[PDB]
Amino acid sequence: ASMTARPLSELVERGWAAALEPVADQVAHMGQFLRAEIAAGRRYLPAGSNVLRAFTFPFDNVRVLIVGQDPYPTPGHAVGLSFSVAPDVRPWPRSLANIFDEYTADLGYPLPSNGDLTPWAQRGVLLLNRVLTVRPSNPASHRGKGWEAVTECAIRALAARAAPLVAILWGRDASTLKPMLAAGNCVAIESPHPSPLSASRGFFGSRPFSRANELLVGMGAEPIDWRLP
Ligand SMILES: O=c1[nH]cc(F)c(=O)[nH]1
Ligand SMILES: [Cl-]
Repeated sequence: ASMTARPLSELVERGWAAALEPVADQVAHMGQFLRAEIAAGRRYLPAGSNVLRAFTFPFDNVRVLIVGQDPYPTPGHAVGLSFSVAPDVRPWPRSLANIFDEYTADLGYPLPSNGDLTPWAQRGVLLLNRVLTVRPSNPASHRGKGWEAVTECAIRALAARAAPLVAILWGRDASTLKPMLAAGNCVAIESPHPSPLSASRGFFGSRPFSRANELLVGMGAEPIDWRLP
């Protein structure tokens, strides 16, 4: 359960545990960081058992990578899959409402029934953030505290697989992963982040879902079924 106390082989899916071996010590250090935050009287999100949740879906099955900045800052929202919320959450966070507006515009599907993105994760979409924890109410508060090396390692490992990869990089912090995607089996879509602060700079109209599927087909891979219930 605890990333200070237990190894990657217990915390994440088998392929991910091997993929993340270069950062095994760093993940334990992040567990120590979180312990120190609590000792100091600061909290973090998502819940400890969810921090590495994106790495519990199989590494070998990832076809598309979505990367945001850091988890939702409001207690009760972040679940360890970027942008997702529990199926009983309403209203939707503003960034997610914006994502879903673009989803309907791009794909023509009706608005989803809820904000649970687990179907995407179950269909080969990795829902990552550049940084995997945040202090409540304080976006970007864990920037530069050691998660970047972990998520860098994850992207490098995905990019090294003998497989096509499409990355969707939402926002500035996600965009720092672009250099690691240089190899010919990988292609990146970059746009402004879907938060209200930046969505009108190019997130709306970006059509990332249909573009990712055109890219997958062009590499000989199966497209994602993006349809949410
Ligand atoms: O960049 C992000 N913003 C909001 C989120 F919930 C998330 O996971 N990532
Ligand atoms: Cl706090």
